[PDB]
Amino acid sequence: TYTLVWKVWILAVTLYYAIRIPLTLVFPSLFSPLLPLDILASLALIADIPLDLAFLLAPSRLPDLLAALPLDLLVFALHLPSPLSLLSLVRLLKLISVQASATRILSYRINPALLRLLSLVGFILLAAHGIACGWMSLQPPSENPAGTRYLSAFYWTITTLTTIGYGDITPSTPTQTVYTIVIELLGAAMYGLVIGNIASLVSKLDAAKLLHRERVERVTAFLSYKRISPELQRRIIEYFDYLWETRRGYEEREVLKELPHPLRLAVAMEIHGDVIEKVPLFKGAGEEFIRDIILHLEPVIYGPGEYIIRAGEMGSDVYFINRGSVEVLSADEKTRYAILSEGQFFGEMALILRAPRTATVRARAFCDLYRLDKETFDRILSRYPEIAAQIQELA
Amino acid sequence: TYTLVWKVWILAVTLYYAIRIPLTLVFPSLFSPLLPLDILASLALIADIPLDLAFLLAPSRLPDLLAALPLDLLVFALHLPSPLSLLSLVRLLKLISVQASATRILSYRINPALLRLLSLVGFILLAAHGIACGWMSLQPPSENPAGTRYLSAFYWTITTLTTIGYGDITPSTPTQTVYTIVIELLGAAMYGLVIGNIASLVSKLDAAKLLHRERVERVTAFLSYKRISPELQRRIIEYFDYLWETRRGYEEREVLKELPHPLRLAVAMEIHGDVIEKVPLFKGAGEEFIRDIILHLEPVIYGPGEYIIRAGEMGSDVYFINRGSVEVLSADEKTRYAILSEGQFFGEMALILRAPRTATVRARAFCDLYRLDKETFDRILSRYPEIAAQIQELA
Amino acid sequence: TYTLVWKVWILAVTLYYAIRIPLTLVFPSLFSPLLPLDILASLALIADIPLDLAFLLAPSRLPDLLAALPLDLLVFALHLPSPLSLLSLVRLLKLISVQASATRILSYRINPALLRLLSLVGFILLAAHGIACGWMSLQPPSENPAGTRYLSAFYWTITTLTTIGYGDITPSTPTQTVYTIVIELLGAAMYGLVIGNIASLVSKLDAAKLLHRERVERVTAFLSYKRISPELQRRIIEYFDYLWETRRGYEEREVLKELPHPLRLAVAMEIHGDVIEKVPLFKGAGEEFIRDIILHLEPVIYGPGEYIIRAGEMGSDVYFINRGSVEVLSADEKTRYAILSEGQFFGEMALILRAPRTATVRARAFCDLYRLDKETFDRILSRYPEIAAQIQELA
Amino acid sequence: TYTLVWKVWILAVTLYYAIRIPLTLVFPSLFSPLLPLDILASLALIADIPLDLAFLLAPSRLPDLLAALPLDLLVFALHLPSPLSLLSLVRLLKLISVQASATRILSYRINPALLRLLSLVGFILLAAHGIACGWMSLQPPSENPAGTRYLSAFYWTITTLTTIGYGDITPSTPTQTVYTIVIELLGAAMYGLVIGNIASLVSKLDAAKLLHRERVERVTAFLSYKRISPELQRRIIEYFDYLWETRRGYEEREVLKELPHPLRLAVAMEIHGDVIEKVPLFKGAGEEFIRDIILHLEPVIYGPGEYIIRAGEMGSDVYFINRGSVEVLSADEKTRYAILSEGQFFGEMALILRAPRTATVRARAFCDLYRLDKETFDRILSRYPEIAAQIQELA
Ligand SMILES: Nc1ncnc2c1ncn2[C@@H]1O[C@@H]2COP(=O)(O)O[C@H]2[C@H]1O
Ligand SMILES: Nc1ncnc2c1ncn2[C@@H]1O[C@@H]2COP(=O)(O)O[C@H]2[C@H]1O
Ligand SMILES: Nc1ncnc2c1ncn2[C@@H]1O[C@@H]2COP(=O)(O)O[C@H]2[C@H]1O
Ligand SMILES: Nc1ncnc2c1ncn2[C@@H]1O[C@@H]2COP(=O)(O)O[C@H]2[C@H]1O
Repeated sequence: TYTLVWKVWILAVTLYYAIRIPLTLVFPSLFSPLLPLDILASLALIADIPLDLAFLLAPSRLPDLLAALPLDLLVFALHLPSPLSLLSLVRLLKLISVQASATRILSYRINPALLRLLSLVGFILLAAHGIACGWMSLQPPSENPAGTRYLSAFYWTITTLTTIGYGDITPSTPTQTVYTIVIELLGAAMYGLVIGNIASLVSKLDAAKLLHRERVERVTAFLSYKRISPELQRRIIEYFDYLWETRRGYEEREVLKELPHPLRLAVAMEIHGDVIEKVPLFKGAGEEFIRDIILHLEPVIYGPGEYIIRAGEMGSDVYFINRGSVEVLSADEKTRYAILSEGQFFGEMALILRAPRTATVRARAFCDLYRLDKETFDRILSRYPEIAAQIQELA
Repeated sequence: TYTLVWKVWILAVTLYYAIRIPLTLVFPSLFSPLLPLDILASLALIADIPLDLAFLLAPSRLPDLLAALPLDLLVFALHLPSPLSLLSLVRLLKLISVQASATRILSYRINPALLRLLSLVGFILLAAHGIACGWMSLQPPSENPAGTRYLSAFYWTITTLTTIGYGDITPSTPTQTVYTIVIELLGAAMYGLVIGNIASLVSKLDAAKLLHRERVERVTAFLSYKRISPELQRRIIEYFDYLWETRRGYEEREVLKELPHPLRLAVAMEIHGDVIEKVPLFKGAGEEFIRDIILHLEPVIYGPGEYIIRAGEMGSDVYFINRGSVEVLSADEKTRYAILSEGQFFGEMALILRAPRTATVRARAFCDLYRLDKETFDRILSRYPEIAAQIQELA
Repeated sequence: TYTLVWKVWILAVTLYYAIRIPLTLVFPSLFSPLLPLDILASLALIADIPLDLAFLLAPSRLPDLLAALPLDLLVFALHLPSPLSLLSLVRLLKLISVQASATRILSYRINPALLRLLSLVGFILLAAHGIACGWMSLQPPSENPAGTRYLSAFYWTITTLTTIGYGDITPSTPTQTVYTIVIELLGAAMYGLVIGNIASLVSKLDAAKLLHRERVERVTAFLSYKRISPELQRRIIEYFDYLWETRRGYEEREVLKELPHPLRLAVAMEIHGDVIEKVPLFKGAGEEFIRDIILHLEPVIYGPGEYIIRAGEMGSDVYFINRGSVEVLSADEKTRYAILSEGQFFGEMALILRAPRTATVRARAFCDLYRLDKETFDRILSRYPEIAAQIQELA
Repeated sequence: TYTLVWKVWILAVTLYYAIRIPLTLVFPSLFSPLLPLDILASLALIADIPLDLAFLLAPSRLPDLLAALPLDLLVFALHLPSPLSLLSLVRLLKLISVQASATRILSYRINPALLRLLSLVGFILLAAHGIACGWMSLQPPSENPAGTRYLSAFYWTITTLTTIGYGDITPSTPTQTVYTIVIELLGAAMYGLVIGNIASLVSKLDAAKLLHRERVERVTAFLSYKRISPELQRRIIEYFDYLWETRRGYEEREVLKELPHPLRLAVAMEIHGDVIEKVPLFKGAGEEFIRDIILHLEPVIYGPGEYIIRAGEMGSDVYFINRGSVEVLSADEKTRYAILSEGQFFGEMALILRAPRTATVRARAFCDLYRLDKETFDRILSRYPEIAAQIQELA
């Protein structure tokens, strides 16, 4: 964590130069009662490229050593004229490296479209400070206090970069006019960048909700063209509502394919944990049979009142309840045998042989259950002859 | 619905404080002939966190009880000085909860990109009121009527937040200059948010139309490279036109997979309702045979004049007409036997055996019909031996 | 086409009212030497809801009959005061219907994102005219000419709706201040709409190019991680370049699935037209064999210098050249047997039996050829016993 | 490269006319000491449509010959009045062709969304020059120097097109007011275009990162609903972190399908180069067996500590290590037999027969290995009987 606390320190130094240099270029009466601080900052900025190396002349390393040799403490100490001392701003090249560090250490828990906006706003304010100092530099010599004429310059630059333009402070000289033109263009560019960043950030703020909305609209639009009843359309709408309320509309089978096989098996083993550990025919088997079965359970959701099994039909599947309730009724739907809930299973008689069903099965709410076929079971039983022999015994 | 009519009430109270507090901070002559109303609002705002609980110190519950204890009726009653009475605006924190409620009760029948825009516009106007009151507060003491100087302040704040900047009202004091700078930045930020929200809302307004347009452009671009006739390109274009006119370009097979199996079966059973309930060989069968067949019918669209069956060839399919018309012609296309329309079927002789066809079949318009193979029929007939035996009898 | 020439007429009438009404409300000296025109327009606007019916009280029909009864010719003829004659602008509701017509008759050959922008710009200019008339109405009575004070009003409204705000024309009265505030908000909203529409239009202007660029970047990014030679990366890059130059990067197999089966068969029959009509073993067969084969040819592209067939190996495929050239070399690549070009084929000996190859085959440029397997050929030959018998004879 | 150096020359000529023509229309005292240059430019611009032809009256060729005949050197030489000499700007139509060339020669190594922005900025500055000259033309006759009144005009046009509007330079005449209105509209349009282009460019700057972020958020959102342990969620998160760090989240199987078969085979042969060239049972085989095997190896990633093979189970696969390390332990995980690293393989005994495993295999870090089944091996061995016979010998 020492790296983190030293990066904050070098940031606090490059934002010390980024506020002191342009403001010293305008007021030379400074730089005397801040020399103990700029010596310290120069030391703490020159003894940082070794440490970075312990982690030359490269396309992404030139700023770090260009912003480290003391161009300052020389132009201010020797009192160089105006055109040649303006290279004292080479220390601000360190800001590039600072940004390049902050865009890769903090980019784990922050939206990449918001960190860019925060960096842009910080750069805009830090450039507005320099623009205010520049505007204040090329003004007629006056006797006003330093803070009043800094306030006027900052007011002018803020009213120019936001494209408001009150007009109470205007150029009065060719040089001021050229400066105003160039920084009018700069302000337009910066405001355009801000608007574009905000538009990008807002445009991608509700993705799952809009995807679910449009895939419901598409289904309803196609479904009305085929002239299907209002009742069944209402059932479909309420199913989509339940899907959005529970799992935000994500499809289980397309979600559980971005995982590699061992993680997918671990997830499946923690989901279908206890359910298959109590099935009367799978007992006596090893862990490889169970692990083979668990990967072939297929999910399906049944709404309220829907039929799962009809009494009399052949049937070949077996169902495991996960997150719902189920009722068992006779062939006439008049006598209720029992009620099954999470963790239990029904239909285990179909795997043994293809005898017709013996009772009717009705969903009481949204069931969210898993099912296993018979051909899949036969294929994955043809490899474990001892188990298949035992099943033949029970048959 | 009582919850809905009480949420509107608490909204009408938090927009009563949001208009009365900043305007009372400027004009102290108020708060005497509005005390019966603010007592009532304070009661109706303190007796709302129990009811919310009947539905503490949580990250999303702190505003509700911070905006409920009467910081008002104390600063105004005891006449606290300017810097310390400004915490009377804690009641405006209730606006967060109000927004958080309106974004989850009304988010069922409203585009999520439009509710955010409406909330943003409401917040912008409600903040412009407060900014106008703030600007009017730090002005020199004058004798003008209260409404004229409220009109001037509102005019200034509206001409600043829209980034127009006429310039007839400008700062004339350091404090006014600092206030103007900060709210120039606020106005730029708000206008950027508005533009970004509008851009996001507009960018996603024609999705199906643009998707259809680009998937037609891609087909034509690829299709010209292979040097294919203008006639067949015109046929493809008119097919895509018909598809867009009828079902907005949605593909039937990719649409009918977002449904679970029972809903998909219900949809198919209501689509292919009567058609298979009159087929001469499927009669005598149960409901499971029909329900098995219905899930294996495959859609296909035939344009005008196209050939569906050629006289003499082997053939193995059977076709059910859904939304079109069909004509039956002899081997020489000279004598018209009959005309079939919606609900009827042809080609049933191919399922029994592989004898060559007996007549030619021509589409009269866009047919939009369903078809069943023979290998699929054989696979799904190998499980119902009684039916297969009867088919063997008819063969 | 008479409908098209009459819709233009009703557009020219609703843009006659949309320019005459607000300008007459300000200058009452008009409406005398334009009565023969507004009578004609009223007739041509009342005798248009029957014709629309030949193509009441509906949610999308109320404007058509609200904008048809003569509220005009009554307020101007009886000289109604200012607050009550302002309902003369009900005729501008016809603009909604006009827009609703122009958005569905011209929406076939125009980008839907550009028609909306053109409509928005037209509405903005037509509203700016009315705003200028409104501003000119509530001004002090002056003696200036009508065109000079219309020019000043139009200048003010254009400098307000574009958010420029020069400030040389400003309010000077409470009513003018309220008007200015409301239309400052209107101008901000309109400029936001314009910017959002332009952003949407520009954001979707190069789709295929960006898709190809990103799918090349993804391939190269993954391909460098596996540490694969610069030569083969250059070959992949030049293959993608050739694909983009010829068919804009579109994949043949994913393109040729948006067509229904008869159109897909027609496309395939026009592509592989002559090639299979000269193959020595397929001769003597009917049209159904050819039509069955044509649907199972699979495309593949070979770059320059690549090997297609190695002398000595078993091999099972047959290749048809479509858009390239091929050379045939001996086992030592020293003696060049022959050169094949578009329309010819090689490898036909593999279908008869699985004898080893007899010569080497090299691509001379990007070949763009089609291939047929052997198992597919065997499956689709097992249904036509006469042909399979003849092949057995040649074997 | 001569074409490249001549296109730069014609660009430097069309940006010579684009700066000289409007500035000469205002100051007639020019055009005498620049005739040797405009004669040269006219020659170098008329002798460029033959060379373009060596690479008429076409929809995309009309500018090239409209901007080549000397409308200049005639209006300036004969001193034509103001309304008729304004067609001297036909030479600026050459800018269209120049842009149309620069958008297709430099569009290989530049983002298409950035070249458009650079072209737009260049056009905006070049139009601002002309707008400044136009504004300076219709001003009262003054005695000021030419550069001061060019500076004022450029200042006015820049403060108008950026929508700032200081207001210190304003119209003072009907013609100036009309000019100001039209170019206020132009400036609003240009600023809207700039903002839209910037928004489009920024909106698509982090695609892979956002895709990875959202596909991790979807997995975690679905994964919490099933109530799965924090440990396994942490394992999934760290797996996704490793995937992003190594290959930017790209899936190997969906990446390696955009290549044609020969390039895919070349890539696979360079990846699995040495590994299969040392396998004890595959030795003695030819190149076609290896080339057949290499296309059926399937990738899989194992995290640290995960189990790859359990001692005692049947097993049927064989694994090749690519970019990781593996340890071999006994049945009790107490004695470490050996350590395998990149280039080696384990599990080769399962292909010979289905005997149970003999040792446990544990990942030490993220392994990134390839695996081969047994049924696939059996299918692709049933075609090479000599190899299958040798395997039967070793079995
Ligand atoms: N009395 C009962 N209590 C609970 N479940 C039952 C009862 N009778 C039948 N079932 C279940 O209902 C199923 C319907 O027929 P199956 O042959 O699929 O197997 C049956 C059992 O799983
Ligand atoms: N006279 C007829 N009227 C209606 N349909 C017919 C007639 N003759 C043949 N068909 C249908 O046309 C089909 C063409 O040959 P099939 O063997 O497919 O079965 C035939 C019947 O379905
Ligand atoms: N002399 C030749 N001229 C043209 N093509 C040939 C010649 N010899 C062989 N081929 C083709 O090259 C193929 C290579 O071996 P096949 O058995 O696939 O069948 C061969 C023919 O199609
Ligand atoms: N002593 C050993 N050193 C290295 N690898 C081994 C050793 N013993 C077994 N293995 C490998 O571990 C595998 C586990 O059982 P298999 O039958 O798959 O084949 C085995 C060999 O590939």
